[PDB]
Amino acid sequence: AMTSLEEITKAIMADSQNKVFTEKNIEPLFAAPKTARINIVGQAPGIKAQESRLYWNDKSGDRLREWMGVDYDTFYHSGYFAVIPMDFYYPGKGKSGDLPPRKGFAQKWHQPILDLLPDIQLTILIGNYAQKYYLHQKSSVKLTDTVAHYKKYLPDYFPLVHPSPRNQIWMSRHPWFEAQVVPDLKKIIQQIIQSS
Repeated sequence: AMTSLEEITKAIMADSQNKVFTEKNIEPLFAAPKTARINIVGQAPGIKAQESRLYWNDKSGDRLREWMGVDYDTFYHSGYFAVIPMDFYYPGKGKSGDLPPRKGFAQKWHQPILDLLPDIQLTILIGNYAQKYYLHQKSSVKLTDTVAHYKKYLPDYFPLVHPSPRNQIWMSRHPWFEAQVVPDLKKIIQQIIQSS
């Protein structure tokens, strides 16, 4: 049934939810190498990732790799990273940036994909949509609170804020993120990459 990545991809494409995308030759975008040990869950691709078929290949991603303590080559080519965001399609242009990931999309497709990733040791939850879903939180739970007590969700999950330029002021107001949280992220990732 839903037991290979190709079968899952075909099912996503066939879902009437995605008919506009399928009729424009836009496939769902997700990175699920069977060797993956770390799953990064963010929001959704923008138009540029929709075209490149790569996540994080931008300044935001450069900052995230710096946080994680991995270089560009290791991130894209080690085979240890999965990227399975809350929507696999670009949701469209809103007033400030992209519109949000579509409600109900992860509920459909994430688990069958994760069932084909047996080596995942850590799932990194970037931003509100990813955290509220995987941590089963009401929308009124505060992002800053979740990240400040990140150890609550370990070993399975590590919540982060987005490595966006707009968050630079947030980081200045919360130096404990760069001082304590990010160093522990690096430590945990190194143990996982060196593991087995």
